Parts: sequence; C-alpha cells; structure tokens
Amino acid sequence: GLFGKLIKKFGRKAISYAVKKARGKH
Repeated sequence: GLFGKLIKKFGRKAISYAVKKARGKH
C-alpha cells in the first residue's frame, strides 16, 4: 500500500507524533 511508503519516508514519525500527541496534547 501507499501508506507503507509514506510511512517509510517519514520513518514512523507520523506514528511517533500520533502517540506523542495522544500521550501529551499540550
């Protein structure tokens, strides 16, 4: 899937930020 590539490109920074946000909004 394209998502896999996108994610590759980020280096799971999207996931990291998602988790960070969802364990620390502000």
